[PDB]
Amino acid sequence: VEYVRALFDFNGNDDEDLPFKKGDILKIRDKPEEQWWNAEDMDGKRGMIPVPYVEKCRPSSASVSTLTGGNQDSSHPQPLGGPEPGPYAQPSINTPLPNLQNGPFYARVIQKRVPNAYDKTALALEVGELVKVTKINMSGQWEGECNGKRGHFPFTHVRLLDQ
Repeated sequence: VEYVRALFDFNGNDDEDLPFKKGDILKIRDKPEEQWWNAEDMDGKRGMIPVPYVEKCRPSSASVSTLTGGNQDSSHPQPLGGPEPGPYAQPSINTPLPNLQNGPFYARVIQKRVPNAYDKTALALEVGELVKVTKINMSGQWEGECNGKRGHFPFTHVRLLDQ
C-alpha cells in the first residue's frame, strides 16, 4: 500500500532522485504520477523513484519471487553483419539507450516479433503497442517491461510518448 520495496536496484544520482540498492524500504510521501513516486530514504532523504523498480508491499498470491534467480546476462545478437552501431539516418538521437533512459515512461514499439519470456526473456509485443522499459544496465542491450512480460530489445524500434 504505502511503503514499497525496491528489489530492482536504482542507484540513481541527483537531488530529485532516491538511489537505493538492497531491498530498501522507502516510505511514500507524494505520488504526483503513477509511473513515478516521491519516496523517502530510511535516513530522511526525499527523492523520486521509478515505481516499476518496486513491488508495492502487498501480499496475495503464492511465490513472491518475481524473478529471484533470472538471467542478468543479456541475449546474444541475432543479426549477422553488424548492420550499424545505431539507428538509420536519424537527424535526432533516438539511439538505443542514451543513459538511464527518461523512463520508466511509455515507449511505442513499432518493430518487434513474437518471443517468449523463455526464448531469451524477450518480452512479447506488436508494432503499434507500447512497453514501459524499466531495467537499464548497459547502453545497448537492456531489459524492459510491458504487462509484466519483461525481456530485452533495442530502442531502435520505439517512439517514446509524451509521458
